[PDB]
Amino acid sequence: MTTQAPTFTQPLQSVVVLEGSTATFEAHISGFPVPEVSWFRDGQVISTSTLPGVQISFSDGRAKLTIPAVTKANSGRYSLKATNGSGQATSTAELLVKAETAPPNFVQRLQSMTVRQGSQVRLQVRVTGIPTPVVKFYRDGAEIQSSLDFQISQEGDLYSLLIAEAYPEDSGTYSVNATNSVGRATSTAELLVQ
Repeated sequence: MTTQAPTFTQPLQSVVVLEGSTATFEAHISGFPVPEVSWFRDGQVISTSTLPGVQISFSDGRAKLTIPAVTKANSGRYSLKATNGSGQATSTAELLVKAETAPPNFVQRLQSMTVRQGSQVRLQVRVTGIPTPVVKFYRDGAEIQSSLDFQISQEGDLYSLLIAEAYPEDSGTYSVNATNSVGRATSTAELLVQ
């Protein structure tokens, strides 16, 4: 058939993607012989090293560039160049990444418990959210103060309140408050010591 310079039968479409979501640029390229295809970002070629995790493919005249977990550092101008003996074509689009947010959420909540005097007690919670939540523990509404008796500890999203030796004076309503720019969540439990 006829030799033909590269042409985009379907151009790249600019896209606004949510952080962490998958982003996909796709285009349909025609031409004969089949053109050589190459992707670029701000005037520089894209590859698995330039943009790790990037999946690039070109089959059945369909060129696709997929970024699994999109980051804010990926937005910008992306372009696709197609070339053969008859000429060269380029299609450029912009990637806009929208900041992701989630209110504080208790994956693991506080649980009420009744124990006998002198028992070692641990109250835990696991909290998630974006931005990272600020977590504080309360006993009957007053912020718990760290000591050998009451111990607040954190490891990632897991917060714990350890009462090494629980006595009747420690009974009460225990709660945890978690906040971030998009919301506030609270968890409450009853601790009873005989």
